[PDB]
Amino acid sequence: MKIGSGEKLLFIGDSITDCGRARPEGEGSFGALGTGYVAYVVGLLQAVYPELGIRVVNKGISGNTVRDLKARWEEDVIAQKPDWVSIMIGINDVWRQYDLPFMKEKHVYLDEYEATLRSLVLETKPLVKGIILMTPFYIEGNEQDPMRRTMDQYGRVVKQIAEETNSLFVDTQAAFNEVLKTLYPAALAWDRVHPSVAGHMILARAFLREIGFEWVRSR
Amino acid sequence: MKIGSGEKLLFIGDSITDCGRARPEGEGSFGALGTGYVAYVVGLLQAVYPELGIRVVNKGISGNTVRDLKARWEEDVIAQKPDWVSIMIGINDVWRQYDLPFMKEKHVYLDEYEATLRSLVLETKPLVKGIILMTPFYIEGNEQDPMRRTMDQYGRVVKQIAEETNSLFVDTQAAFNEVLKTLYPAALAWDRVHPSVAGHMILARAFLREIGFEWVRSR
Amino acid sequence: MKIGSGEKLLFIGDSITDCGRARPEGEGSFGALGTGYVAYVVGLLQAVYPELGIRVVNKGISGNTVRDLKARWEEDVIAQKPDWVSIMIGINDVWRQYDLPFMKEKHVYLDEYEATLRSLVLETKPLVKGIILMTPFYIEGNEQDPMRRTMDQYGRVVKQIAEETNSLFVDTQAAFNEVLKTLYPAALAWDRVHPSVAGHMILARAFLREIGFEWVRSR
Amino acid sequence: MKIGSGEKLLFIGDSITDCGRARPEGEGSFGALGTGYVAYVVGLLQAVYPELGIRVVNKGISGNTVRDLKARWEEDVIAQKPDWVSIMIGINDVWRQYDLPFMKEKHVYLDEYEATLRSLVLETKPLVKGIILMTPFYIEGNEQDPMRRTMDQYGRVVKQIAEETNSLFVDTQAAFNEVLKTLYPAALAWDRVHPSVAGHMILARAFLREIGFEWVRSR
Amino acid sequence: MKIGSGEKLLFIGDSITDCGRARPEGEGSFGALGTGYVAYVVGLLQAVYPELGIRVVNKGISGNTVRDLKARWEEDVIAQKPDWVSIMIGINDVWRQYDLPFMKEKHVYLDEYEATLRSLVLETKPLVKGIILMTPFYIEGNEQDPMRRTMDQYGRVVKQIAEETNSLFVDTQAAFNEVLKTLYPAALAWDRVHPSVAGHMILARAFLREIGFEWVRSR
Amino acid sequence: MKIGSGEKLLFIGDSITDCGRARPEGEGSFGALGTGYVAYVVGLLQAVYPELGIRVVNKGISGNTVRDLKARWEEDVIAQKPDWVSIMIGINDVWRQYDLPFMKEKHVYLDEYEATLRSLVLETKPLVKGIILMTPFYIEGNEQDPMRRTMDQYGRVVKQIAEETNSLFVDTQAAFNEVLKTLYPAALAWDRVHPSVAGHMILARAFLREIGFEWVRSR
Amino acid sequence: MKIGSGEKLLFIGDSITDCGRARPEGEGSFGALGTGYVAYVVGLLQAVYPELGIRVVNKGISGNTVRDLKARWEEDVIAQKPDWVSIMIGINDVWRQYDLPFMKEKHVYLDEYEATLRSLVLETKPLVKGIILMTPFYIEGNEQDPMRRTMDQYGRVVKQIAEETNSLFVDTQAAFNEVLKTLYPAALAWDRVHPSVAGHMILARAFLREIGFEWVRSR
Amino acid sequence: MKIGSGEKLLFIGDSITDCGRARPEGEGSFGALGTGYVAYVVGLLQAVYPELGIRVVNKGISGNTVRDLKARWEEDVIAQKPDWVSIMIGINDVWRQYDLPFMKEKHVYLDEYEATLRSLVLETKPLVKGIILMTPFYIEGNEQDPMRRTMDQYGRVVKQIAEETNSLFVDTQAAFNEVLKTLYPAALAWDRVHPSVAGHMILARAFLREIGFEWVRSR
Ligand SMILES: [Cl-]
Ligand SMILES: [Cl-]
Ligand SMILES: [Cl-]
Ligand SMILES: [Cl-]
Ligand SMILES: [Cl-]
Ligand SMILES: [Cl-]
Ligand SMILES: [Cl-]
Ligand SMILES: [Cl-]
Repeated sequence: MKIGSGEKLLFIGDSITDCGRARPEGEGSFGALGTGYVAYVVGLLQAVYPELGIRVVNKGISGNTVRDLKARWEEDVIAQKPDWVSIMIGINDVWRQYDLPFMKEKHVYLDEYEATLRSLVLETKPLVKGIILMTPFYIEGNEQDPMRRTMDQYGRVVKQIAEETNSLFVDTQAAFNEVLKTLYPAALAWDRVHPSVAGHMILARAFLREIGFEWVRSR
Repeated sequence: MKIGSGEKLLFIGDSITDCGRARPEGEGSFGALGTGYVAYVVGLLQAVYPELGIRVVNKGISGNTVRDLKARWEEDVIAQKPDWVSIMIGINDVWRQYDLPFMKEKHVYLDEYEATLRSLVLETKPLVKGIILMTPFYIEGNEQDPMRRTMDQYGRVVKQIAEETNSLFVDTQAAFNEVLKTLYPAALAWDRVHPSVAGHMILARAFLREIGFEWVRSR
Repeated sequence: MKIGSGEKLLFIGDSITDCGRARPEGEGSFGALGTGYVAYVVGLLQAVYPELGIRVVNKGISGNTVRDLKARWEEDVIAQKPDWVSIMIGINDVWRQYDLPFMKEKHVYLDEYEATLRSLVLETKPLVKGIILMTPFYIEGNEQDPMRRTMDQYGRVVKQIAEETNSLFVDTQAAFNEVLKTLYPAALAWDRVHPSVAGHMILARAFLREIGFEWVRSR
Repeated sequence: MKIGSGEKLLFIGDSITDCGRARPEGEGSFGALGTGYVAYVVGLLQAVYPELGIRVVNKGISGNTVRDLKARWEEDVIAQKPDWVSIMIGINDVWRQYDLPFMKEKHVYLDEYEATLRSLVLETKPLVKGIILMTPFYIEGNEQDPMRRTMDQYGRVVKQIAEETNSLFVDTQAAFNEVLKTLYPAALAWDRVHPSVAGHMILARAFLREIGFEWVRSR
Repeated sequence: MKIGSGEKLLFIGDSITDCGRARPEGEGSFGALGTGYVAYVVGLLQAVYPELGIRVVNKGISGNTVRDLKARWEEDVIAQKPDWVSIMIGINDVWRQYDLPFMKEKHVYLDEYEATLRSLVLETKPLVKGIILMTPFYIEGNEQDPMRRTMDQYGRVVKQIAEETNSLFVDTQAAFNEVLKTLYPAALAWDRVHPSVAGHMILARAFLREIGFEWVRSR
Repeated sequence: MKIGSGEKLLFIGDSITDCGRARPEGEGSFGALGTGYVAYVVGLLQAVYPELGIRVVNKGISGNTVRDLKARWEEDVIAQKPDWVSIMIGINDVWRQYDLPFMKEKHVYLDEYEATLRSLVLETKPLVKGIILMTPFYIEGNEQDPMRRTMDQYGRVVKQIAEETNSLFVDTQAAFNEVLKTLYPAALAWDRVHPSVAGHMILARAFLREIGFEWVRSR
Repeated sequence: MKIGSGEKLLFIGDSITDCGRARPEGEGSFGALGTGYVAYVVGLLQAVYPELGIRVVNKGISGNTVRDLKARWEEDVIAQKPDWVSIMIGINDVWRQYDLPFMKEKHVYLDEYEATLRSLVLETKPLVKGIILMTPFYIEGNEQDPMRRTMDQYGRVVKQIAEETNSLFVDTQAAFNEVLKTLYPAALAWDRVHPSVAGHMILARAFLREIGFEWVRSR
Repeated sequence: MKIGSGEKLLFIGDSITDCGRARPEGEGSFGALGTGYVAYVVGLLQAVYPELGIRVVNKGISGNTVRDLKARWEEDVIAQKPDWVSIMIGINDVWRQYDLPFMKEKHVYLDEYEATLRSLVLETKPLVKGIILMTPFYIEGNEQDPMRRTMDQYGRVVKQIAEETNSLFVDTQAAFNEVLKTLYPAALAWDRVHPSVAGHMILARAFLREIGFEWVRSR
């Protein structure tokens, strides 16, 4: 388990992270963590590592792109003095390109995305114990669907950033891909973005695996 | 204009047809028709053929399959004594196979679909002046997406039944396919089924074209 | 089609334009365009010209007279940098004269109306590709009903402004008049102002015809 | 004062009478009578004839025609054992012919209107001390407006039935016509049917005058 | 009729005047005048004197004493430039003495009341055509009930002010007293302050009589 | 303490007893007992006699008279198999004579009151361990107020029936009368019937005193 | 994995199982399963065994005891034709003995509990492929707390019945006891029964472990 | 009775004091005192000492620790100029240690608690007639339950402060302890903090006894 006793783990991202979390504080009461993968992660950590005494904060905001994250980074991340920061961003940066293809100011293209995300990591890295970069995802098994194809390009950039910055790394797309060998997307998410409890468990598990969670500790 | 003065036109279907229509009556107002294509068709007919004196009823019910239509046909169609019946059914029949793949009782497979729809059309036809068969659709440009592929099969059934029974026929898939040469699905419907006003205009326009509507009457 | 690819079309007016649109932005999501003629226009343009990539904004505000429009013109119109502006105003300027005949500060008489509307056109004209002036209307077939008689005087002023300024022009009254040869007003609007979907389609069609929309493009 | 101590006065009609009255009872309160002319009549009687000891019941139902009155007459009128019955019906009977001109089953044409109203009055008359027949009305000063013209025809029927049956008669059209020499309809009712407090006072005053109310009792 | 054509009549007072009126403006739409005597007065004036074109504003605020009135007089009365001001205040000034006998800062005793009310009249008198002073009331027929006894002392002060300042004068208590020879208070108001429609008609009539309203004009 | 361990105490009455109790059961909770004297009695018994193990049921219904109690007695009292039944009824029986003086069917006059209450007590008495008869009350210090005078007559009936049947008796009028030596009614209840927490403590304390409650148990 | 492809797994119980599940069906969605352990179990199975094709139904009802389960067993369990039935009942059976100690009819004592649960298991067993018996629990680390002590007795009954009937068995008390070595009860559940997401993960994990779930499948 | 005529008694504390009281004023209307022990105290004082004319204010705020009290002391206590101040605080200062054991900034440990509470007393003492210190409590009969054990340490500090400062003193824990010889905590409070009406009566009684209230005055 990478996360140590007494440390503060902060999650940030878009609606997939937000899931109705309490604003502004996003802390403690799970009511306050929202009803998706962040809350599930905290639950499982408490169920299996109750003694670790990890504090968790949810700074997800529905609708955000990486440009939105940069705009609130000082208040929502730096000022919180986390020990660990998890970032999952990109879904909207890409989705807007396809659902509002003519409101271009809503779009964040790949070059801007990469540099902005790198800038967040590099600002934050000296201040924390570690960073976990989760790729964005699209719940769609056809690699050639235009939105899946674009999402994968953003995900590959995330992976590159994580390698270069020695951040931990969660390929959320690869985790969905496995399940999409059996299920059609709609079984997980009508809209291919916002999933059922099962999708949130896919995410929570993928995150927990990357931080060295054991389902039954040998320890 | 295939529909004539004084005739009663009854639309039945699933949520695409329902669109919040007044239950049980589906008639009577400044709003009883709901807020999608049926209302738009009735609006445009009134704007361009005010003298036609058409009565229009909306018997759409969200979530229905053709099995659900059969269960209420006597009360919701036959007992209304319509002159024209428009049917658009199959979206759910198919979609449940994909979004709830293990709840097999919710699925209406092709055999049940063909047999039921065929039987309703045969029974109804000698009781009315005319039938309009609209295909189901899925807002997805890739013909080999599994749900689009199945939906196209169901649409072939509708087409065959309309041909055999001399009904009017609206290929709603073809109408969406034309727009999908330009737009990604999410620009019309995040879930690929319930679209924006634009999608309901696509539907309304495909319906009107089939019944011989003229945008500016040529006389 | 007068409107070009990539251009921004902004609608302003009173409740007939507003129809519950999102405030302040009035953009994109049709939810955001409201539920009347503006949304129908966008829908039909997307259904038939999806490739044009036109951005549409709804700045209608329920209750406004032309005096109200002038008061918000800088923020709601100029600052939006539209390429095309459609104005439909006058209904309230006149209605107040008849429903609150003794709260005279609510009234905008014809001389003030004309000069204010001219002032909006003349301010805006050098900044845009084009202006569309839609007359106000009253859904009442008797030319001698006092409110219809006054409305027609305002409409004639609109027409004069449009001629003088080389703006496009939509005679909404003439469009209702045609339909009122068959329907009594109440069939369209109990209050003779706020109409059913059909009235909104009357308006949307009248607008679309003036901008060279084709229902089936030969192009 | 035609109404005497201890008598029970029952009002029946459509929304003009209903005005949000308590269902099913229409009696019993600080509010059971609704918020329009019936409450005003009861208020003024209590203010000026507190000793009369009148019980007053409001059996108005929004949307009713005389066909609807017939269907509930036994339960809502006869079974209440009233002493005086006031009827004001016909607005909807007529209005549906104009606002829903093609839904012919909602219309109550003159033959059905005369026959039904006549029959209810004849049946009721020997069971009660007295009947007040109020005409329907339409708040429209132009006698050749088609709906005003029809409404005046229906009012002639009421007048004839009251004359023949020796009932009291209130010409509510004439009461509005006097005010309409000064005010445009919209100043009293946008929809020409459901008026302001002022319209309900016009109605209440026309009712009171007919039953011999004195504003300052002359004794 | 004391009130002239085109003039502005403003009502101020406590809840009996407020009756849910629109804040802040209190004007025009009766919805905006509230649902009690002020609205009834306007209704009757419109029903019987529609040509007078009187503008009416309701500045009642629930809970107010005369001390509260003085605190808002500049904004709510002076700045409105009325031609006629009606004041009805005192109920709370007295009621607080009896319902919250130990929260003495809520009480306005008679000496303070008299001088404050005189101060309002004297400030206003040079600015208006006329002032109407309505006494407070208590719906209680026993002159020796402590609250009735106190209310009558306030009412006698009002009468004295009106005489001295040549204001019009409405003895609301005397009007209730007449009706209380027949009805027990509860029939009009459970709480002896807030009455039914009938109480509001008692008030509206009493006011109208003092301004020379005729129920049927001989004129 | 007249009530003994393991006994079931059932309270019945009108709104004074109901106080928002859970329907139909009136038992079972942190709130099923409502928010007035019944809850207070149960609270104080638990605070001071926790070991008594009393089950307490609240069958109060707002608006009831003794005629209403008779209609539900079998289901709400007898079928509950209580050990002790507390009755407080008569407020409405009387009040309707004053607040709705002309709706005579809502009144329960003394003959009907005495006969009904007597009969319920006689029928119930051999089925239970004991009965507590609480008088109705009216929060009004003037014995010659007409409603107070009648209410005192009804209370004499209760007292007589309790004496004759060897029931316990609580004179709730006398309890209020003591406080009314100091407080005007409105300080306890604007409407002289539904009081503050203080009034419900007056009631609870009068009930407890009768059943032999000690505030500090003397043993 | 004890549960096999295509099988239907039905959970029944009290609020711990219910967690806001859809009534009556408890199946069908993105939410019909409620928001606690049953949803989490279904989520994790789908995330890790997507190919298993399990149908899962939630027949939990808040407030139930085993007596309540018996009353609905035929309709809610037997008629659903499940393959696997999971039961978690006893919390209320016990808790009512402590929170409503004098309402003895709400209690289900050990004799009734053992006999009823035994009978449901015996009846169900030959109709299904398998049964999972989960113990009730109380989130309280002190074995001599009276309610914890009783709850442990009830859990011994469940354990004995599962042993005798060859059912699977989940000791939910033991799962909580492990966490309670570190956390005070209130950190998981203020009321010691309805826990946080963490408590529902404790439950879900204890269920999964018993059915042979692997967090990372070893194949 | 320690409290004198005309004096102001102010209560402050956490939710147990707040109980939904009106913010900010917390005065008079009991609605305004909330629905627990503060309101019950006022009720009983009014029922038994109506002539004392005591003014009572409720400044409880749900969630507060003593640190929160100090932060609002000037505005909520000093500025109110009370004659008597009752303080009950400590529950949250302790509870947070056990329900959010890793959000340590929420915790107020005993040393800080003692000094802060002393500081409030010492600031206030010269300004008031008297201070009543109520211990915090935990409804849990096992002295060795960790939270009960801690609460008792805070309570012993309160007692020490009260002795040293000659404040009145209410041992709320001792009052619950007596009742807990019979009832399991859940019968009073599922969460062991927020109790039923009975718990609030335990508190109200304990307070009243310390101020010399007599249930039947000999006086
Ligand atoms: Cl989002
Ligand atoms: Cl659907
Ligand atoms: Cl408008
Ligand atoms: Cl109506
Ligand atoms: Cl008031
Ligand atoms: Cl009641
Ligand atoms: Cl439960
Ligand atoms: Cl609290």
